[PDB]
Amino acid sequence: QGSRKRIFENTKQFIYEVNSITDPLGQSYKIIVNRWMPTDAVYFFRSADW
Amino acid sequence: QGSRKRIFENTKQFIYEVNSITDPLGQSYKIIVNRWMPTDAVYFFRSADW
Repeated sequence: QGSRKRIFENTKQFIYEVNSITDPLGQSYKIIVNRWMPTDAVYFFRSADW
Repeated sequence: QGSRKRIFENTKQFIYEVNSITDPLGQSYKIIVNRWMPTDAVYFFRSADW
């Protein structure tokens, strides 16, 4: 809970804390869950490369 | 106290921290207490579906 690398955020009208795991190298990874996933794997991507 | 998924917030003129339990799946649940409740149950809803 302390290793969070606070980088930035801008919503300006709600204190909405998003669940996002961090990386030691200085990366911010969002987390998404979908029932249509195969349940036997975990995927990473960029949301624009696909 | 660390599992809070900081998503967003916007009041812009007061640092008002709201009591809101979080969910591992990435959900934000507000908390409300009313004396007129039956005292023997706990309700969930969407505030628009009713």
